[PDB]
Amino acid sequence: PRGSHMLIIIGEKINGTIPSVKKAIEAKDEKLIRDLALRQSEAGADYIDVCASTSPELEVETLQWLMDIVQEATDTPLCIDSPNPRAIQQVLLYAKRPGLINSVSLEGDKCEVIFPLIQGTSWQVIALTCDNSGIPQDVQSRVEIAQALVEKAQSYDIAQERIHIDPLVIALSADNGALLKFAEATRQIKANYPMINVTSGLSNISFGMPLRKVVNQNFLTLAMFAGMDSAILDPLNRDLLAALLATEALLGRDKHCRNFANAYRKNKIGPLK
Amino acid sequence: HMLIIIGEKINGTIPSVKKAIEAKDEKLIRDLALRQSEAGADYIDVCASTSPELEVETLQWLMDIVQEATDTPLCIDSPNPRAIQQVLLYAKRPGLINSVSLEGDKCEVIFPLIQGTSWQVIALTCDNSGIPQDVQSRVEIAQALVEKAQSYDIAQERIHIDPLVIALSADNGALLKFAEATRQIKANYPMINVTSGLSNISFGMPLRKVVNQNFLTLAMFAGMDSAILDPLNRDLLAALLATEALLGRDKHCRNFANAYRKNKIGPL
Repeated sequence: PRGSHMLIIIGEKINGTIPSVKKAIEAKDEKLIRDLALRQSEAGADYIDVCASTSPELEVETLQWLMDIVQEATDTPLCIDSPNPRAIQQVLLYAKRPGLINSVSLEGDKCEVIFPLIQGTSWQVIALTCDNSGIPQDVQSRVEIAQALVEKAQSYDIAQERIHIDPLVIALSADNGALLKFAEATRQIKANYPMINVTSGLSNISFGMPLRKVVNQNFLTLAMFAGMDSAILDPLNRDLLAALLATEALLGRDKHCRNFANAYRKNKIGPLK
Repeated sequence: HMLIIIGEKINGTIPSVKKAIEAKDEKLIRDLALRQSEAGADYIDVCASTSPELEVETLQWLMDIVQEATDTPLCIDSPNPRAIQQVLLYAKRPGLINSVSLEGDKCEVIFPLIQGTSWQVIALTCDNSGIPQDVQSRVEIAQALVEKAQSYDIAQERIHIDPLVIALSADNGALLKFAEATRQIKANYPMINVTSGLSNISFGMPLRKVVNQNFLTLAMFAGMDSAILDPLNRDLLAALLATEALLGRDKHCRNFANAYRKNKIGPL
């Protein structure tokens, strides 16, 4: 298919919601963070997500700390993850090179703050298909919100190719059509905007189910075949990485299956040696 | 509809099974039969894979032992239409035949036997020249099979067309071509079944089990209706059941939650 490319990976591990990362933040233990940055970059991450998950008054200093330790360790660009657009505004200048912003939506002033910040730069943006009413109730509302986001971005000269639209997959336990609806939203959005990226996290699909890792991995395989361009995930999860690379090969994107053969040769997938 | 599972383990190419048939170890065969049905098989494949002169007696033995253990119907697997003729009457109930194609006299022998019965048939998209070289030739051979079948009043519902997936390591469009053939076949014949084995996709690759499992997920999304597989592989069965839920076929994710409670999937 026109415009096929390897899945863009956003490495999720440097997030203060994870207890081990929360403690390293408290200590200014540069070592655990450096290491997460290195190992994710070595596993093929394209971006390193940084999320403070602290009290609001320590968020700006914590992001700045996480940013500095990541960038001392690796040139793989940052994904600045904050729910507070002001925090993103106050840390963007600490990045050595343009990356990804996680995220805007039509809620509040998210677009009004972040779009002028990245206008005229090569920063990219995740855009969630939700607004002041919360999570939309059907496919068509997601597609319409997508259109609204793209049009507001364009008013700041931000091209479709810089936007990763997240159409907000539902828990399969709450709606058995969750993936089917994800694929249909994806189809409509990419038809309207051929140069845009569609993105997702992998874990919301499996809430309320057992063996969540298994459900997440099959979601990833199917979402990829449905047209997903990027995802936020854990590239150090060796079974997930094996699924990801197997699917790439199966979708015809890994010439002679070399990438898969290698990751097997170098022991990055398969039984741990 | 839920993926139809043809349980592949009772096959004399597997050294423990070849041993069992030489020893007449009934217990091993009955165990494979029963556990495969418990794991959700809709059919139990039996394949002698002996010399041609012992094939008919070996199938008859396998069929007798399997049917002592389970009421799940048989899939009689032979490349010799005469062996299938000579054992069909040993089945207590109609099952599946694996397989016919346009080669030789496969259809001319097997279709009169199953005319007027409820036996189903696997039909491979190949002919006397061997494996087709493209998607269109597979699609045309499927149409030729359906027409031949219809001349014997065999409805589309009874047919499982196998469009013969090639190795991904030989052709990096293998899955994409399988999906396109499946799509066109199902478009032309919405009531037909599409079927495949899983192993051929992964020949020549490392971690074949991972490749095979991702193939199954993708193939299901493309419209595959049945597959010949090992339902005793707990990773593959978890993948299979997760994909059924993901494709909206498992009301309230019940079968998946059950299989995890009844410990058919997940950590032993």
